[PDB]
Amino acid sequence: PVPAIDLSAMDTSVRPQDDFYRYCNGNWMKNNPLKPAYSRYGSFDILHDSTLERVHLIVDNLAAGQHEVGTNEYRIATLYRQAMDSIKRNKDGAAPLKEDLQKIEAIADRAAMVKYAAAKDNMGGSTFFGSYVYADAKNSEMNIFHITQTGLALDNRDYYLKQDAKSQQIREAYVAYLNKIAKLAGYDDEAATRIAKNAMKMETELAQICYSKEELRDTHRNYNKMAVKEFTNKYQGFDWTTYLADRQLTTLEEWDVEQLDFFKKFDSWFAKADLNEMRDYLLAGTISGAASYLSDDFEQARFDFFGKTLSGTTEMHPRWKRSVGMVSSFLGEALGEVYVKQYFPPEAKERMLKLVKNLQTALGERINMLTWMGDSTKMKAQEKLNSFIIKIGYPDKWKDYSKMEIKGDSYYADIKRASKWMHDDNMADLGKTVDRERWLMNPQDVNAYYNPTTNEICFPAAILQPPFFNMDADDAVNYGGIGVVIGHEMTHGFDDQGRNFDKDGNMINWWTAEDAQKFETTARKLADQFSEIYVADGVRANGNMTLGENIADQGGLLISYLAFRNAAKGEVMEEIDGFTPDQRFFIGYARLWGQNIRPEEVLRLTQIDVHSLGELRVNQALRNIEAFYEAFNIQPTDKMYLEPEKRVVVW
Ligand SMILES: CC(C)C[C@H](NP(=O)(O)O[C@@H]1O[C@@H](C)[C@H](O)[C@@H](O)[C@H]1O)C(=O)N[C@@H](Cc1c[nH]c2ccccc12)C(=O)O
Ligand SMILES: [Zn+2]
Repeated sequence: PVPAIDLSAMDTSVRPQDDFYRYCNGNWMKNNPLKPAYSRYGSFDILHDSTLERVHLIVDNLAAGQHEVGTNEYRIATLYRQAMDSIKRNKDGAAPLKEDLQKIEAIADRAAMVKYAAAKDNMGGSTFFGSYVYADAKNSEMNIFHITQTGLALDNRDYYLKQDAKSQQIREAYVAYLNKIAKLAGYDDEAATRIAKNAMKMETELAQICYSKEELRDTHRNYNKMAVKEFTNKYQGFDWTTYLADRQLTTLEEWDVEQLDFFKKFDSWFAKADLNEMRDYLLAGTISGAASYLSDDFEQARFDFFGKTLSGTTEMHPRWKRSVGMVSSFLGEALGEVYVKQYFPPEAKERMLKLVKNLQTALGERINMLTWMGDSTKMKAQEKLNSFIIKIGYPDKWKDYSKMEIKGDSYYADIKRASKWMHDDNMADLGKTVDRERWLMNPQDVNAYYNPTTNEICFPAAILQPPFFNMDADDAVNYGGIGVVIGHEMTHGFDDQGRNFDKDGNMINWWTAEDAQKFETTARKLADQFSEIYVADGVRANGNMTLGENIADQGGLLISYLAFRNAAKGEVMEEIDGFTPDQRFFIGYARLWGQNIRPEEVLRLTQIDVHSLGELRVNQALRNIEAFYEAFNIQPTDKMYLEPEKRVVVW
């Protein structure tokens, strides 16, 4: 019988009323200092790592055997062995990159830049901006074409623009990274520094006209469907008509310009930008995008910046972990099929479905018991909740990889073939009915998700294991673990983004203005509540960026606690390990989040992660949960206590 709670993780010298996070995790945290390759390590990573070890065996077994060309076993074995083949990768050096760089150097003028972007984007690139095919937000049954602002290497545009000393140091390390890899690619000292500085200048200019991370979360702002000619007739600084023609999209009548104001400013930036500076931007981007796929010196330069500088790590993960991760990103469902055959019991799928339906019923009750919302919006909320698509364990049909060509000539060349396959597979959806059954994660992912355009909640097999889902545990702990996860994904249907989408996945208003304003006032109170909290000295939590996840955590806690009480109706509350079932619910929840984390990684996740830090998902989120105050008799002098007027309950 797998224990329901690791009691040894707990630090019972801490009062649960003062620091519940360390009460439930503080001895695990003392006994598990971070290893050099980890920027953060906690319960999710434990389960991730043990799942990865299972996948490691699957992949190593395939790599040891013989397979026919054109099977998935051949594709997996060949990608993985090439990634693992440090002798060949180090022998080849930068040679696999040579022709790609020559193609960029040959771009003769601005017109040729446009055609180059179309050619690389036809391979899956994002030369100056992103583009993708997926459901129309306002017609979720039809696939349309979307364009999005420049993907930035540092992710948050603020890294490029903030004027303080620590931000300048990060920028200088990024430029040193580009200089290092340009030298490794064969440029002399002068050209490598020129390329690094020009690339950073171009990327900083693009970051300036990008939307902020918080602004990218605004649903209505980032949808702008229109006739193509309406935009391309007016904004001709970038020759969209030639670009679209070379992407074979001349007959495309409409598109979704997601960051419309970025593309209006991009019109002038592209028309006026120095050609040599743009070429250097393209060179640095191509080298950086190849740096995980060549010789050790490239991969270590990349680690020096993205690992050591940005995250505080001092070692790379072992090569097999990077290699399994790469294979899983291109052939993940082929691996997922083997994984579930070997490790996923059917009893888990059926027990999980009963659990999800119990949570759905509890959420129906929470919505019925709201009093801040009028009856008419409440009825639309129930309609949405009753139409969740539930996906558990694995997809009912597996992805067909048969057109993916893997040759084994070089790691980088096959990476490009795998990416081309994924790109062609995406473009093939254009103008076709949306496949609503598709999984956006693999069975072996230790995670779960909500998707607004299908109104689906999805629970991969790998997350249905202890400490989330433990078929031997008492109910209280399973509700505190996977039950809160389920309710968290459900609440995403009703957070500041998902509330905009209806039961069919369409971005259609189902709110009265008055109820929406009330939601927005209450949500802003939860945002400001978290932004009062310090994640490090002088650094506030970003309550705005994490607002959707904090709403979902709170919803998961309230829904799952209600479902747990429902399930306990007609039973007497037996203590276990000296804890009431109510206390075991909260301890089981807090045990999901115990982690150690490097100071650098605290700063990085505050800039890029919409999820709060694990410590705040326990110590801050629970301060709004009245049932938690009761379970541990929290008084006004306890450090966990929040004054009632400052508490906020959204749903
Ligand atoms: C309630 C929770 C158990 C499930 C929940 N999944 P959820 O956010 O809905 O699913 C997806 O997660 C990421 C892939 C995306 O960035 C999100 O926008 C969302 O779509 C979550 O917190 N996922 C975390 C889990 C996680 C990943 N790495 C971790 C390291 C430590 C602790 C937790 C984690 C995450 O994706 O961040
Ligand atoms: Zn979430």
